[PDB]
Amino acid sequence: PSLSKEAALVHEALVARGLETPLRPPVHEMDNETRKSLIAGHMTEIMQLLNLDLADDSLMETPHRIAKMYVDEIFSGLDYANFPKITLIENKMKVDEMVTVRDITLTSTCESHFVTIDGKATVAYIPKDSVIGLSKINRIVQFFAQRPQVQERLTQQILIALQTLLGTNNVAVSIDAVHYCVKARGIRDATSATTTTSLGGLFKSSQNTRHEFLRAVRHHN
Amino acid sequence: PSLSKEAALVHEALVARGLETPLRPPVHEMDNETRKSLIAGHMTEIMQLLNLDLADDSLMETPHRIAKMYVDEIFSGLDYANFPKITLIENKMKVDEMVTVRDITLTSTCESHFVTIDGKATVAYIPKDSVIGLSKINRIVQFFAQRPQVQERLTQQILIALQTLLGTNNVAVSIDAVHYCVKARGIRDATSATTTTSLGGLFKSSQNTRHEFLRAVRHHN
Amino acid sequence: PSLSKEAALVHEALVARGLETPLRPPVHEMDNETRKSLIAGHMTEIMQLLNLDLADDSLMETPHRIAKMYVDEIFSGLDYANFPKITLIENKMKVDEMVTVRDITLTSTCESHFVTIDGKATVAYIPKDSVIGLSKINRIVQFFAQRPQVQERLTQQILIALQTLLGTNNVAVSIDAVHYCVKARGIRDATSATTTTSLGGLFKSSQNTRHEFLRAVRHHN
Amino acid sequence: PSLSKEAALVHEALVARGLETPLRPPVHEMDNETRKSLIAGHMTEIMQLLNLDLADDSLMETPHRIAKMYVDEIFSGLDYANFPKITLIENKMKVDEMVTVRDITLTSTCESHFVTIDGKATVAYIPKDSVIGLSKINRIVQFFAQRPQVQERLTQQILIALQTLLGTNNVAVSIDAVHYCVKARGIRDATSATTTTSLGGLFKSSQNTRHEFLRAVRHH
Amino acid sequence: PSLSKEAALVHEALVARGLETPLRPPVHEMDNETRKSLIAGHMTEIMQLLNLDLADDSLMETPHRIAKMYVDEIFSGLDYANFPKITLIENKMKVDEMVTVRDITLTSTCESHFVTIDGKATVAYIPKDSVIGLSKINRIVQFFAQRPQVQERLTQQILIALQTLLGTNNVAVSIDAVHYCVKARGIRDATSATTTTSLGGLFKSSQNTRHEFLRAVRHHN
Ligand SMILES: Nc1nc2c(ncn2[C@@H]2O[C@H](COP(=O)(O)OP(=O)(O)OP(=O)(O)O)[C@@H](O)[C@H]2O)c(=O)[nH]1
Ligand SMILES: Nc1nc2c(ncn2[C@@H]2O[C@H](COP(=O)(O)OP(=O)(O)OP(=O)(O)O)[C@@H](O)[C@H]2O)c(=O)[nH]1
Ligand SMILES: Nc1nc2c(ncn2[C@@H]2O[C@H](COP(=O)(O)OP(=O)(O)OP(=O)(O)O)[C@@H](O)[C@H]2O)c(=O)[nH]1
Ligand SMILES: Nc1nc2c(ncn2[C@@H]2O[C@H](COP(=O)(O)OP(=O)(O)OP(=O)(O)O)[C@@H](O)[C@H]2O)c(=O)[nH]1
Ligand SMILES: Nc1nc2c(ncn2[C@@H]2O[C@H](COP(=O)(O)OP(=O)(O)OP(=O)(O)O)[C@@H](O)[C@H]2O)c(=O)[nH]1
Repeated sequence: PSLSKEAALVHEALVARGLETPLRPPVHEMDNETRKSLIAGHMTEIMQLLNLDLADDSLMETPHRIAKMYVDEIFSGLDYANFPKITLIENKMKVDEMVTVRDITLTSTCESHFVTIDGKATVAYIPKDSVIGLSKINRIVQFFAQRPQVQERLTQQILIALQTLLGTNNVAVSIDAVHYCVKARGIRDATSATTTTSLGGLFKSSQNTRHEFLRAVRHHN
Repeated sequence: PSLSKEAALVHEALVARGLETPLRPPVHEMDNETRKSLIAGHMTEIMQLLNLDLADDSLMETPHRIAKMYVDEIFSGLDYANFPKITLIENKMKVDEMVTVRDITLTSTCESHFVTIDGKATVAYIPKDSVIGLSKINRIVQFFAQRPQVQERLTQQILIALQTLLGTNNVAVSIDAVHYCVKARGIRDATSATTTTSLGGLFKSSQNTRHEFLRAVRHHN
Repeated sequence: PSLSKEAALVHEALVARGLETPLRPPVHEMDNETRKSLIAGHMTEIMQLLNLDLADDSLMETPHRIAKMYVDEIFSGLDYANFPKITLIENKMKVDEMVTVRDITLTSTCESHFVTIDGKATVAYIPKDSVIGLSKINRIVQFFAQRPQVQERLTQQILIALQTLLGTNNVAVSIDAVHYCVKARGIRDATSATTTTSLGGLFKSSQNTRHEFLRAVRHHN
Repeated sequence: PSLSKEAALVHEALVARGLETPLRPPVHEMDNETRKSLIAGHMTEIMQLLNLDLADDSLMETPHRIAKMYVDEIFSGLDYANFPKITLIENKMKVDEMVTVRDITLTSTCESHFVTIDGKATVAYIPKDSVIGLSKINRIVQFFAQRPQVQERLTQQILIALQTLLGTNNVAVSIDAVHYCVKARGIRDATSATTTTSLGGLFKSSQNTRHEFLRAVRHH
Repeated sequence: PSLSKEAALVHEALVARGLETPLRPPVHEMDNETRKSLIAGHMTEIMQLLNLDLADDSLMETPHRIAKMYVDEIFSGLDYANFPKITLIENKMKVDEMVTVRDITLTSTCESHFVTIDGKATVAYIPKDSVIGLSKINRIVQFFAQRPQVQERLTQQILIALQTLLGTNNVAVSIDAVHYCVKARGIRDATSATTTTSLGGLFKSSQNTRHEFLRAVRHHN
């Protein structure tokens, strides 16, 4: 069993741009179940170096959990077998204005500290010959979010991907997020948020389409 | 009795653009009640295939209710007999400025999943010779909304129809909505909302008027 | 005694532009007492026609009240004897910028149904040689609001009237309202509202002045 | 001319533009206290003319209070002797951008009725050679605010005054107030609000500048 | 160990433009522990001049506290030894859009009164060749914040600092702050708040970019 068509096209598009999250050739396909078990073991070791009575009934299953989380959960975006099934319909309606999906739930991790990134994404595109099923947008945002990320790069990966799938450069992405690596640690700023945006096609070149999008960005409820 | 003048003008205009909901020739006028029974029955089979005790006094009816729902309420926009009675008045006031009606209660269904689309439409037009009855706008929005829809298309319909009835291309239609095929299902995003817009004449050609509309779009209470 | 210089020019200027309220020739001065009793006679008839019990000590005075409301209150704008005494001062301050009165309380009645129109109005003007008393801007708005109305014509009247008294076509009026003929019955839309605007002088010609005004709006219930 | 270099420069600058509150030459300097006793006396007459029991313990000291309020309080801005002390600091950091001060408490009185005008001001300027202390703006507003007023003029006085003190035209004033002569009286509009503004220099000419201020005006 | 490379460039950069906080070249040069004790000496004296009972088991440790606060806390920005360890990753993602960090906690003190300055800061920049770590921006802001400040000057320092550190003139800084030397005393304005902005590169020359920034400024939660 091997990958999908849309998946391939995207992946290549990001590679051709140096936007792919830093990875090393898989070499051999290590039995996934065996991958966790090894990691879980490593976690055990760290927790011990922290003097954590594993004999207890609560922390006992954590080493396992953390492994299952990294392997089959918050980093799934790393594997393209998880790329969402994409579907498009003929732009019969001749939609020549932008379609915007705002306040998309975006959950991620800052690759620097492996800590929570809680945010919101706002995506918009102007249909060329295809209108994409709304959910696919969300699904595409959450795919790239589930990986060790750098907001700036995440935003970018979302753009090129939508552009590749929709068949248009007229796509704009915008992520607004709270970094817990900045919040629950270090400088510990509890109020600040980070906003990153990637503007394609007209959203970049057209001064009209640009400010139409940015103006409708950053909403609450 | 056949139909209505406006209804026909509109149906035609939409067909001449390919904006009519993908319909098949009704062929023979099957008795309306005959359909609800058939559908009601089909629903019975469905529920039974879901192993549900139709014997129970509650589920017992449902097939009929779901039947009556499809045919008579949420899809009544499919039959132009339910087209709203259109009424105009000479623009003796010589209103050359735009008239806007916001936060219009739009209830709809996604043709992809036959699920609730909960939205709010904003409509604007610049009076040429006539001024439409305000509630009529609300009523047209709801007409096309009451069909298995696609927001991108729904917006287009509300524009064309309104342009036709008013006699001006200067009509703008914006729709903020929550999709439950995105929220209460699949990806299960609880916070996102889709926004589509369709601009006519000036609302498109004149950068001035265009934004005067877009700046006034999206409001709460 | 007859009327007032201002109420004259205003009414005159309104008929000239064909914006005045659709009134019939004068017929003959009917004693104000007479008209009220007369309307009550009809209200009594209408109530009996509804099967109410005017005997009831409560309803018993409604015919009399409704009459008083129509002639002495909610429609008193049809009578220019009610036109507010406009007072001004020389513009020795050389105020070449726009003055703005936002959120003016506007209570009106829709003529199509003789039902409550509840709104907020924003008025702005660039003082030429005279600076009008603030509350006057309020009264003038409420004068024309106490008439069976059409939001579109109402806005236009306010504009024309202020231009006449202020001596500048540089006035702007905007009205955001909820129509209970839309909300309380018929389509029964409980979330929508209508916004109408009339831009005069620079507020229309000067692209820059227009947005300064239009931008400063949206507040109410 | 009155009693201060800054105060004098301003008062002269406003008189030179017909913006000074309509005042009649003082002539002789009757004792301040002497006026309160006279005012109080007149009010006493009014309260009597209004069939009010001054004999009662409360309304008894009200004439004096009202008299006091007029002379030493709500109309304090009339006497430039009360002008705030202005202090600026050399613009060594060269701030070629606008500095904005918003939601500046403003309490005045309509000269039409002598009733509460409750507002909020927003001032912005572009430092030329000097930068002013922040509280000074707040103070300059409230100075011209403590006079029987007309919002449209109040805004004009604020603007000029500042321009002078800062030695620049690039100043901007925007007042957003509620007039109780319109709320607890007359048409009695409990919701309305008046927003006057006075743009100068670049806030008047330069389209870009002009709107940078207006977009950031009106804030809760 | 002298300072830090970036700490030095920045310092030098700030002295070149006369944006350094007015400081002297020590004359008598002494120990840090000695400095706190002398200040605490004076605080004790002031507190006695205020007839405060230093005997009270409470007020006793106050001079010593105020001493440690001025030397190791609220003014720690005066010593470049405290500068934040900056780190940048090569902008391989080629991010050519403005990354924005909003509502950054800013705790400062007014040099005119030694009273608290409570505000929020918004920083944005266009990544040229390198992408800085987010928290760092927060840090750079707070570094210049802990000094007897002038909001105007503080804004400029964050700007230059960031420009020099990121090696780009495309940086915009805006600070919204409440000065208790305005609020808690003197004129006592309980509602006012000063806003300052500093625009570099495209944020100044490019009107297009200049408004993208100024629009996404001043946010709540
Ligand atoms: N463009 C558009 N797409 C819509 C609309 N309503 C539902 N959709 C999308 O149509 C798609 C259903 O496509 P399928 O190929 O059957 O996939 P699916 O498993 O049903 O989709 P999800 O589970 O929702 O991702 C989804 O992407 C829905 O979100 C609508 O108004 N406009
Ligand atoms: N541009 C960017 N920076 C990020 C992102 N996630 C974390 N960072 C920054 O990367 C930096 C971590 O750099 P290091 O050199 O390891 O220093 P550190 O001790 O972690 O620094 P602090 O977090 O400030 O305590 C910090 O400045 C984080 O705020 C991200 O998505 N984008
Ligand atoms: N332009 C302006 N008008 C003001 C200002 N303050 C009070 N006014 C107006 O002065 C008028 C009072 O005029 P009068 O002739 O005494 O009549 P009135 O009985 O007070 O009328 P109403 O105020 O409408 O009740 C009103 O229109 C007030 O709103 C102000 O600062 N500017
Ligand atoms: N343009 C405008 N229309 C108004 C205004 N007030 C009421 N109307 C509209 O005038 C119409 C009354 O027209 P009719 O042909 O009698 O229809 P109706 O059955 O009474 O109205 P609905 O039940 O709402 O469809 C409605 O569409 C009202 O909403 C108003 O100020 N401006
Ligand atoms: N421009 C600026 N002024 C500031 C800042 N912080 C405090 N100030 C002002 O500096 C001034 C102190 O000037 P002084 O001449 O000593 O007056 P003062 O009696 O101490 O101050 P007030 O009692 O408030 O009038 C005040 O206007 C403060 O509000 C700041 O960051 N920028």
